[PDB]
Amino acid sequence: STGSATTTPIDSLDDAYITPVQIGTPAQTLNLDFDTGSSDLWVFSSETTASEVDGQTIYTPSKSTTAKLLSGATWSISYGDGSSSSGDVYTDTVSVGGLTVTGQAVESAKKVSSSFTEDSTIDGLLGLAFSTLNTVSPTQQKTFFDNAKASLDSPVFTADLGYHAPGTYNFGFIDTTAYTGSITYTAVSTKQGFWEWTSTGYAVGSGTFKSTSIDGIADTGTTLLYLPATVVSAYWAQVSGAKSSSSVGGYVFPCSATLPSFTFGVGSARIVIPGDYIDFGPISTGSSSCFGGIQSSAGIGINIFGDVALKAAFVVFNGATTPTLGFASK
Repeated sequence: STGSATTTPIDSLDDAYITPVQIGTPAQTLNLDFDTGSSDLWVFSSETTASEVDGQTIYTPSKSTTAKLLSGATWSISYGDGSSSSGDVYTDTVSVGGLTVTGQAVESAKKVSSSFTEDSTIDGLLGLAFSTLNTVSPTQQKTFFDNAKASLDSPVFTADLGYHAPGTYNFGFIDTTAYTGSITYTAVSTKQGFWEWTSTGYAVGSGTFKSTSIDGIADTGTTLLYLPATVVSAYWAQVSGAKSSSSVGGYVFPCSATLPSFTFGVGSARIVIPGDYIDFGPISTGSSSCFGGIQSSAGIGINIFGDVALKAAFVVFNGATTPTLGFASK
């Protein structure tokens, strides 16, 4: 089997991408944030505290003839941005882009943190990291991909995120028309539960490539590119007037600037992030200070190849017995 679904930016900045997901019978379609940095499929629901729902579409398990309470199971998750959610668990039929999994754990939120409530466009998350990170207790549950894998034509999914435009998540096949050149594959460590890999270096604009190992994670659920402070300083030094602002929370730059590209290495291959992808717009409405899309990871503990990086590439998440990642230009 295969599946293919379009993923759509939630706003004009590509802050996140939503993909329609069918849950239950008859189908209830929710728009979920596919997140290769986490491993829970959780949704706003009829159980979510009413004051914490503000415009999201909810899953109502009592209206699904295939829903079953997973007795005794609870979940609770905290994300790297400080947001969180928790609740109970149903199993139900879940379909993405024509690919159907029966008995998928659907984690129904009883509580969500304010950042979720305040984002009416995201109805939940669909985790695509390794199932070892799933938070369901006392019986850990498998991700959608883990449940689907054995049925897929090939045990892979691909992320093809658009810049200010829709893109595609495919399951079970590699669309050879969706990228240019060849796909360069690179080793993955699953020891932290992430799609963790090592970039071979970077360049700023037309500058020389610096060969240096940068360990990080491929994370579709993170907006920006978070890299070591040395790398980030080297990038922003090429933008007149750019500076790190403690009050804003990162590097800002004059909105009048033209940003240089940023290149990262994948083995001997190179992925070029155009400068425009690094512009996240005014820090507040009407400001002439703009927020940068490359930020320091120093306070995180891990480097994160988020959407800024991934949307410059066609990315293969190869879930074979020994997982690997592939990157191609497009």
